[PDB]
Amino acid sequence: HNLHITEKLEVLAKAYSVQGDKWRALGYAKAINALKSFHKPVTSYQEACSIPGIGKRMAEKIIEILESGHLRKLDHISESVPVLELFSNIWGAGTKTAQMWYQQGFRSLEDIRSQASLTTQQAIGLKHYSDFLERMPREEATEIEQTVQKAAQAFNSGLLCVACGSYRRGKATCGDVDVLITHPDGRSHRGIFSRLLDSLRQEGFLTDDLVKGETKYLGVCRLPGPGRRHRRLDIIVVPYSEFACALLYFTGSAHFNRSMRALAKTKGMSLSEHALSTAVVRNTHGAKVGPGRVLPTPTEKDVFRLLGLPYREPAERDW
DNA sequence: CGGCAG
DNA sequence: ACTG
DNA sequence: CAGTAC
DNA sequence: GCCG
Ligand SMILES: Cc1cn([C@H]2C[C@H](O)[C@@H](COP(=O)(O)OP(=O)(O)OP(=O)(O)O)O2)c(=O)[nH]c1=O
Ligand SMILES: [Ca+2]
Ligand SMILES: [Ca+2]
Ligand code: NA
Ligand code: NA
Repeated sequence: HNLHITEKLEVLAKAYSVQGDKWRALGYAKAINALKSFHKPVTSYQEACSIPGIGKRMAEKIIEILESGHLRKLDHISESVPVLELFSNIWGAGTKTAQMWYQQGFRSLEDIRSQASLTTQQAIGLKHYSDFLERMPREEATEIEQTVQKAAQAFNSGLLCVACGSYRRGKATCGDVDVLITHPDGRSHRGIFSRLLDSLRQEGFLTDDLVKGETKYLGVCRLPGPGRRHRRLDIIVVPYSEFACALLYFTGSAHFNRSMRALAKTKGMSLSEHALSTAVVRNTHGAKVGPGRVLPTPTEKDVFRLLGLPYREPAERDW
């Protein structure tokens, strides 16, 4: 659509993200998306200024791209950015870890493997560096969800297991599998992890653990047989009282969740993976000094409704 | 000025 | 929400 | 807590 | 980076 611009802008956006300038990177991100929501190639500097999320600086840069044919700033990106991206693509390693590794002289994953002090999570991330960067076919994601469900419904047939994330949004490929487990009885979800995970371990399905919380588990799995890659797996067990808000959170997308939660804030409300709250007292820094009333949200439609929004099917949330 | 989801 |  | 991830 |  406007790929003549976005391509060059995405490079600068990633340059900012890996370097730790999150908000400026966030600004570039929102502009990139907007430039993807336009239908007519931007033709004037004031045409860009008309686009939401595009300002004078961004408008000017896009003007430079049209007449000049390229963005000059792209040529002053630090030489460190490719290395910082390489390092930050290790699961468990962020900008702060990547910059420190660079300051310490590390420039390759061979350096990291041989010299860097890695956390347990990071050592698992490095081991699966190539696999965690690969997406998977929807069909494989189905096999993985079913594998978790059968293991869960074996020790309690009432458990409800739902694959969320990009899968539920109907995407052709999934970066990783996101499973939401609950129980309609309101109490039978408690303490299932210990046995659910052990069942999944004894089979060989679960290969590594990254996070093991009371409510969330994040780890690595590999389906049986030949030609299989290691895949990232997220499991969240929640009380039935929050099933709707959790399903909405875990279905996403991430930018959809952030926009909704921002809307709730304007309307004096707060939306979380746990509940949609009202009468939310907030302070100067847009900060919640006091919580309010949990609003009844038995279904996803209730959240949309309580927020004054038309219901959006999961596939309509892929922002 | 300062938030940008929780 | 987790981790250390 | 800071860092990281979802 | 944008925007109220
Ligand atoms: C990463 C992220 C996810 N989420 C929510 C919405 C996501 O759909 C859900 C799962 O996270 P992800 O699995 O990271 O996102 P995704 O499944 O939609 O895309 P992908 O195919 O690459 O896996 O968690 C947030 O609310 N905020 C975030 O920053
Ligand atoms: Ca996912
Ligand atoms: Ca995930
Ligand atoms: Na990382
Ligand atoms: Na070295």
